[PDB]
Amino acid sequence: TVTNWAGNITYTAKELLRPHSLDALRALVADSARVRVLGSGHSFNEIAEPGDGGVLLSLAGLPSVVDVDTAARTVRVGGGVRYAELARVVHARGLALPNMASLPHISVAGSVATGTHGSGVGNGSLASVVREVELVTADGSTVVIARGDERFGGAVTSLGALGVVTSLTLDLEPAYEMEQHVFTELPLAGLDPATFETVMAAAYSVSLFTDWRAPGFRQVWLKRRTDRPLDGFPYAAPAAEKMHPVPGMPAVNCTEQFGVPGPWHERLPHFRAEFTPSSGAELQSEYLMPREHALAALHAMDAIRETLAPVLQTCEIRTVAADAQWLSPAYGRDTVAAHFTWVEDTAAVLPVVRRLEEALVPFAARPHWGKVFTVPAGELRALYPRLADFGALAGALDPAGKFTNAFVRGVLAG
Ligand SMILES: *Cc1cc2c(cc1C)nc1c(=O)[nH]c(=O)nc-1n2C[C@H](O)[C@H](O)[C@H](O)COP(=O)(O)OP(=O)(O)OC[C@H]1O[C@@H](n2cnc3c(N)ncnc32)[C@H](O)[C@@H]1O
Ligand SMILES: OC[C@@H](O)[C@H](O)[C@@H](O)CO
Ligand SMILES: [Cl-]
Repeated sequence: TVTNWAGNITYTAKELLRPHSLDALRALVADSARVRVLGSGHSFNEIAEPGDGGVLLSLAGLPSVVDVDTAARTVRVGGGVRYAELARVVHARGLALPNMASLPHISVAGSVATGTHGSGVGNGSLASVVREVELVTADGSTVVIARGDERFGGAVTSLGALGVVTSLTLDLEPAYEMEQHVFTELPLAGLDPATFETVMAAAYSVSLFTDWRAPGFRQVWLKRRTDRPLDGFPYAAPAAEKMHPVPGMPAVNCTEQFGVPGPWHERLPHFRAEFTPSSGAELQSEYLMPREHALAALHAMDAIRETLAPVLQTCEIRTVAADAQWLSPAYGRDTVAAHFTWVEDTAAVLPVVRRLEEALVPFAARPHWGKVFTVPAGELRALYPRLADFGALAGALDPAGKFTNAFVRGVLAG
């Protein structure tokens, strides 16, 4: 029996395949009628489900390649490699990524497939650093698509619906140091658009957290580059203690605070690489909207906070720079993201998700493809200007829909 990380999704397991060579992988794909790839299982819905008849394919049995070209400042990484390993290797060569997700133990291919991002107003999504993807397509042939190709905008954030991504090449920068400064009790009252932008721009990456109980925000996390200036932060009080994003959880699990300098890859995530949970008692949703709607969205959430709070562990507010990828929730517009880590109870949570989606409809809110959402397919298709172009690319590379399951079919058709 195969489950996702949160344990709310159990897959229909005809067979799980774990090839040990590319030769074996190509033959298995060509010989199978329906395939979905399983990454690290950090999605919260049926996106990785093959359905009956279909095969679930993992890259865990392949050599986990991490090939840093220091001259070119690039790294070539296998489809199943996770960020924690990637980051350690690139750091040891004196290089770095521009951003990371909250927890590093997640597959690179699976991360970019759904629109994974961190925070920072000038920082693009995790997909934005990819310069090339290598795909094993439905007939077992390899197709390489790189920045500049007409098809590239559909090739990185692809919901795994084009084929098996066996390697990706990423752009790198020189290694840098960071400090993390946490603050408590930022009011929502009197926050204007200018002060909101000032707060979110106050360091390289900034997150707000709240429990939607007492008015305002519980915490502000500033992740600052030591090679950039830090101005006084008058808007909230400095934390007296080490904090966890989720009130009442162990702060030992989190990356170092109190402004202590350390390497990028030990400061961008919220959770220490030593923290290796094999499952989590949580559900997640996130909605990504035009940045200009930030204050209006925050006030809509505040007005229904009594509905949100009872089923909420924590809510995180972030920013993302406009993305070139057609299916990125951050496609074509500078973005504000509102993330919800819920309690595990699906029956209690879904009615609240529906209400939240009702409150965010005037703000063109796109849900994160890897998280829980109930936005109807027709509505969903309308939120993505280039969704049609992705549909044509899938039909071209996979005309029999080998890599389409119920989730992808519903999205495209559906
Ligand atoms: C669990 C979790 C999730 C998470 C997070 C922290 C935790 C503990 N922090 C996030 C953050 O800070 N920002 C963000 O935007 N998202 C964050 N998430 C979500 C997570 O990154 C995503 O849901 C991500 O897609 C999970 O990837 P993973 O690889 O674990 O998931 P999967 O269900 O098995 O696969 C997801 C999709 O990708 C396709 N896939 C995977 N590998 C391939 C390859 N090699 N080739 C083609 N497609 C691939 C799957 O088929 C599926 O569609
Ligand atoms: O996108 C997921 C979020 O970043 C969570 O990890 C919160 O930080 C805490 O639940
Ligand atoms: Cl307030």
